[PDB]
Amino acid sequence: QSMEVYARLQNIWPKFPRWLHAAPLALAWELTRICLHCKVDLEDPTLRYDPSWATSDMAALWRSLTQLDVFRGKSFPERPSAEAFAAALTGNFESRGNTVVLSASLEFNPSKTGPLFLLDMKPLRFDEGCRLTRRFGPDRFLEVLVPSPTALNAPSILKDGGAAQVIRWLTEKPHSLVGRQWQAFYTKDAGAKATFKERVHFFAERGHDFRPAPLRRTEIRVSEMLDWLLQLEQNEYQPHLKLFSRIQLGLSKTFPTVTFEPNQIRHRTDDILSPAGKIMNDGIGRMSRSVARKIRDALGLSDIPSAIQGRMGSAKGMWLMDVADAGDDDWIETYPSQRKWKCDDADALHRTLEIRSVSTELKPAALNLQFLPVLEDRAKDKARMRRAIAARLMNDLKKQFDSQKAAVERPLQFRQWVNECTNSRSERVRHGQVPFLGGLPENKGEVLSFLLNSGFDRRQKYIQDLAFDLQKQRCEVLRTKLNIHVGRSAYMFMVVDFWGVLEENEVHVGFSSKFRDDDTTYMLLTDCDVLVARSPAHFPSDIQKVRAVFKPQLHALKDVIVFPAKGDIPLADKLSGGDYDGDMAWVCWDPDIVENFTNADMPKEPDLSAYLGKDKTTFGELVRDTGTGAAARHEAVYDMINKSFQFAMQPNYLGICTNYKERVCYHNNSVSDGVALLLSTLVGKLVDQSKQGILFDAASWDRLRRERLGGRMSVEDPAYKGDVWAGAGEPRHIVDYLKFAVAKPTIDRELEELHKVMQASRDDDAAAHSWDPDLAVYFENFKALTAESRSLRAVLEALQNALGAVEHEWKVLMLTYPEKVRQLHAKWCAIEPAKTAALLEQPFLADRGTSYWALLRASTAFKAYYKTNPKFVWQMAGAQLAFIKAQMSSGGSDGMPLLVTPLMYAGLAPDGRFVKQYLARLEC
Repeated sequence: QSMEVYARLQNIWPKFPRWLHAAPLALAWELTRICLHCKVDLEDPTLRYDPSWATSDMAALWRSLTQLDVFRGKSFPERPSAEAFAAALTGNFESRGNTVVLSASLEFNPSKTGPLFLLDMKPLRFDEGCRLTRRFGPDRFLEVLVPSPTALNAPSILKDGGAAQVIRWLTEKPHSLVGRQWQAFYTKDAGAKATFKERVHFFAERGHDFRPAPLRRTEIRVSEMLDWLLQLEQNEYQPHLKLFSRIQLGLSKTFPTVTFEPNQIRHRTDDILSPAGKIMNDGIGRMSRSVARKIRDALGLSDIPSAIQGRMGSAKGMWLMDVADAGDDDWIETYPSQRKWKCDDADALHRTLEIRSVSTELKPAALNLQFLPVLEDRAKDKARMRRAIAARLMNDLKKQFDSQKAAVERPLQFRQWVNECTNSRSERVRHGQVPFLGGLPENKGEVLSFLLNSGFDRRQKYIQDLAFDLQKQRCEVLRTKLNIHVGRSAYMFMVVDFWGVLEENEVHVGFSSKFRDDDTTYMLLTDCDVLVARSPAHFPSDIQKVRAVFKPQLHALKDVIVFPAKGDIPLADKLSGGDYDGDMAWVCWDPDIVENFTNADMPKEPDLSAYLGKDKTTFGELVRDTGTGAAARHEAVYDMINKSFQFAMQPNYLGICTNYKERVCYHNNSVSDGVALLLSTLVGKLVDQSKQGILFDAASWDRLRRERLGGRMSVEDPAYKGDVWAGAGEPRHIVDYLKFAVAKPTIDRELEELHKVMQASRDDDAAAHSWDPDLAVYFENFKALTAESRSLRAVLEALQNALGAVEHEWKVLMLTYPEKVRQLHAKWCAIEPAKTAALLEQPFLADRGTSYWALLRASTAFKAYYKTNPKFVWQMAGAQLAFIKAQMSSGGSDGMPLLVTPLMYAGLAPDGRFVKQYLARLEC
């Protein structure tokens, strides 16, 4: 509708040749991927169809195929998972709760009658299912990441002609792909530098397989889908954009838990009201004890959660355990603030609890920098608070280094430390073992435990090396983000108190178990003040002090925080406009912080009405534009999609006014002047921009700053937006101080104290050397063999020349990193040898990686490139040096060699109880 665009927007999506029409979608999609990966044109027939395809494992279909030689080629692409692809033909797209996705990804192109957008079809991926995909079949949905067409900028034709035919292209008709008609329904914010994207959800309305009609695969429009989900005749009263936003409830990624009976769902008509006006339980309502037992059962938690975040048809938010239920019937209640459209809750998938997230066990959280200036403002003593905060930074940091340098002195304990600092557990479960990247584990802290399990020390330069990398990389996190750890703080779910036990400024926090703070332990909080705060805190009052009081009534509500239902304003609200619908709280009970805090009073949101303008046009006025009947209802849906998209794709000002605030407050060295309450208010209203259909745009933004602020022009980036310190004097600003003056120096200092220390080795005995005589014991033995040789001799010499060329390969390969590491591993694993040439290789062993040659390969590798390329041999052979180092450091009769298989090994962990008691005996 320009036209520039058209013709552009061609041919963005590839077509569908008659040889692929046979079905199914699975191979059709993955074959489309192969063809454009291999840059083969799909409009070359001379091709056919194979029934074996309907059965196999892509590599099977991918080895067809290829043959053909022009499919040689190449190989790849990334390829879908084992459980996924088989389900993509014969498992109907689903494993228990995890659906199979179709996901494409769009980035810009330049010219024309050229595309404009470049497709990237990711392979079939398992994700969790939502309600629509569960209802209509996961095969009928597509999600693409699309660049926003109002993100300036881009290549020039983009927005040279600002407009927006782009959006009209996405919404108006379908998009023909792999035989199907995909029609857009929802558009959301994305869940040197590249550009920002919009996630767009298409629903396949028809295609090559399809058949009518009300009252597989049937024909079925986006208009009927939403009519199912939303139930449209009973919801005309809604503003269409607000009804559009509600789509997000049917798309939310959730685990299905229980379907209730209509009686067992207790739809409350009123919210609990202020003693009085203000709802005191926004989004939160009780579930039964049994549903909570059930939710554990269903998902498999190691314990019943006291609270849950789900979805329940039209309902959304938090359910907590009713403590006053003792009994054995399942029930759940719902409240108005929960229920987001009028749902009759008829069919089963509107009656079923879909679980988003559970109450799980707290971890120490610390203090994000966003809260820093707020705290400084509400500090009693600002200097002492500065000194309070910085001190805690350096001590946790001292604490984690001294703990780690002491551990390193003793294998058992150095192993024990690594295990207490990360987790490959959820990765191990995944791949059935310790996933391995060439010759060594993927995760570094897994790499250490294996090389220590195999009997290595701080005699080995590589082991020293990795110990340093681990802690350094966790330092990096801290020097950028200022995630300043606070031993006495957690992130908790807010819950409200339905039983009237806590008073206006009283909260209840109990743990599900022993909370560790370094010195001391906790299992609840009583008779002590606590700071509560929802991220982000923008007002001085968005951080609130309250008294942590325990009530044994609520003993059973664990790992959450209970706010009162009493007084005028619910606490959740006081914390940056919160409510209880998933929102979590920064709960700090550190005395040194809390007691220097003094409460501020809730501001009044200033009159910003001339800039904030809700488009309240309803879904019923949109139908009335079509004249009556179901038809007028059918097109209204497409009116609304089309119009909601033009809104959805406007620039997210939320993030731009928040940036401006972070700059205007930093310069103005205030969070508590008048221009800060004006922005704080504004960024408040804009978090709801989506679901309120608010009109706030380039015009209003300029208009505002003209009339009420500075200061249109680029306000400066703050100093802490760099690495090293910019200006004149040791820093004044709290955040600059904390970054440049404290964190940087504290870290660099302690990084060095154990790079001192490496590095001291020379031959004092002590210290670290890549060289280890044990690790070349296969090499030397075979080198005098081979003296004395004949053609053995031929064996060794070509191995050594081979290895050379492989390390040469590493040199370049200095284009994805593990890929490179693998590419050149297989070239490493390719080095292959009357008489012992029958033995060493041992091809009754299925895979070259548990043979004796492999040792010799690696022990020889080591001597030649330990100089030199220590790394190169560890990333290829590391597990083969492990055999060696395990065999040789063993004497025999003082322990034999116990070989644990990958699964059994990934099933074992270091035994803290044993390490504590076994040192207790070594230090007699």
